[PDB]
Amino acid sequence: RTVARDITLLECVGKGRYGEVWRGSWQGENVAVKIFSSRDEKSWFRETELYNTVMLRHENILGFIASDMTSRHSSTQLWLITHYHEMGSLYDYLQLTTLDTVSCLRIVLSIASGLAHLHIEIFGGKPAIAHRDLKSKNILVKKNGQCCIADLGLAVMHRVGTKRYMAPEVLDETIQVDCFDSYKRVDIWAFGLVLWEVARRMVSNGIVEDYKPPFYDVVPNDPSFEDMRKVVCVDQQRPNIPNRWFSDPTLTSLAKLMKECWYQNPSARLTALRIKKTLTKID
Ligand SMILES: COc1cc(-c2cncc(-c3ccc(C4CCN(C)CC4)cc3)c2C)cc(OC)c1OC
Ligand SMILES: COc1cc(-c2cncc(-c3ccc(C4CCN(C)CC4)cc3)c2C)cc(OC)c1OC
Ligand SMILES: COc1cc(-c2cncc(-c3ccc(C4CCN(C)CC4)cc3)c2C)cc(OC)c1OC
Repeated sequence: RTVARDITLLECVGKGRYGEVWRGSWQGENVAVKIFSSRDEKSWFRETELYNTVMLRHENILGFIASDMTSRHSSTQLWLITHYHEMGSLYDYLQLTTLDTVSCLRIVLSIASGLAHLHIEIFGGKPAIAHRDLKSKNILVKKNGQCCIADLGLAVMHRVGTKRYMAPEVLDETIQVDCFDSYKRVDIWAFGLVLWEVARRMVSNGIVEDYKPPFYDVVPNDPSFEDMRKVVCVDQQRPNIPNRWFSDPTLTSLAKLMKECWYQNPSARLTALRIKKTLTKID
C-alpha cells in the first residue's frame, strides 16, 4: 500500500530560537509543522517520548499527528506535526480582540479543562503530566471559542520555563524537585497569570484594559531571572486588579480565583479541578 508522507509547507506562522512553525498541507488538509532548531532538539525528544508513552486525546490539548526524524547529509531534521488552528495563539488573539462575558469564561474554562486533563492520573488511562511552560503563546484559539494547550517539550510525567511566568519557588530555587505535585503548583501559578491576561480584555461598563503581559509594569522585556525574583519573591508583587473589575460580578469572581493561584505557599494554591468547578459556577 501507498504511505503518502509528503507535506507541502505553505506559510511560516512562527519563527524563534525554538525553530519555526509552518502551515502545511497533507491530503488536502491543513496541518501545523514545527521544525526544531538543533538548539531545541530535546523538546522534540521529550514530546515524542511522552506521546510514545500516552497518546493524549483531548479537545483542549493541541492534537498530535506525527513526530518525524529525517536523516540529512550532515544533520538530523526534527518535525512535530499537529492539528492547525488558523486563529493562532491566545497571545496574538488578545491583542486584536476584546471579549464579552461568555467568550472570556469559555476561553479560561477550556484552558482549565485541558490543564486538569494533563494533571490527572487515570488508571486502566494516563500518567499525571505537568506542562512547565504554560503561557498565552502556548495556547491556541479554536473556531468554536475554546482554546487548546500546546508545547509539551518541557512536560514531566509522574530549556527552563519562560521566566516571566515562573512561580516564586522556581525563582528562589526552593521548589521540591523530587515531588510531582510541586510541578502542578508551578502550572497553577502560570494559569493564574493567563487568567489575568484574558480578564483584562473582557469589556464591562464600556471599559477594557489594553493587552499587556504579566508584570509589564515592573520588569523589562526579556526580564532576567533576578528581575523576576526581586518582583515575585523579595517584594512579593502580584498583577494589579483594576477597580473597574469590582463593578462586574464575573471579573470580581475571576479576581478571587487569580488570587488563589498566586499564593506564595505552593500548597495553598487551588487545583486545576477546583478551578474548573469554580469557573462552571461563575454566571
Ligand atoms: C511514516 O510516516 C508517515 C506516515 C503517514 C501515513 C500515511 N498514510 C497512511 C498511514 C497509515 C496509518 C495507519 C496504518 C495502519 C493500518 C491498520 N494496520 C492494522 C496497522 C497500520 C497504515 C498506514 C500513515 C501513518 C503520514 C505521515 O505524515 C502525515 C508520515 O510522516 C510523518
Ligand atoms: C497520522 O495521521 C493520520 C492518519 C490517517 C490514516 C491513514 N491510513 C490509515 C489509517 C488507519 C486505518 C486503520 C487503523 C486501525 C483500525 C482498526 N484496527 C484494524 C486497528 C488499525 C488505524 C489507522 C489512518 C488513521 C488519516 C489521517 O487523517 C484522515 C491522519 O491525520 C492527519
Ligand atoms: C505554541 O506551540 C505550537 C503552536 C502550533 C500552531 C498550531 N496551529 C496554529 C498556529 C498558528 C497559525 C496561524 C498563525 C497566524 C498566521 C496567519 N495570521 C497572520 C495570524 C495567525 C499563528 C499561529 C500554530 C503556531 C503548532 C505547534 O507545533 C506544530 C506548536 O508547538 C508545539
